[PDB]
Amino acid sequence: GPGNDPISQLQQCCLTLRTEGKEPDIPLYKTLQTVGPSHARTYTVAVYFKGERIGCGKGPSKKQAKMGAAMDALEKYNFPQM
Repeated sequence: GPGNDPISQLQQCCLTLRTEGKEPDIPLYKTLQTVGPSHARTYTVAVYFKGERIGCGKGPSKKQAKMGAAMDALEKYNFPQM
């Protein structure tokens, strides 16, 4: 349906967040923990930025999980400001 176009691609730039006057940082997305070992194995990942969660998702695979995590950040909007 949506095709092979994970939002992680766009969010990738956000992770670095290149901004003048902003302190340097290097965030990395990696499986946090697995659950449901009894039956189907699931992977849980959470992206952290500036010491705060920016996106988080879950799925039967990292590729699927990461996609959801990136999308979550997108929905929550990066660097929220009214």
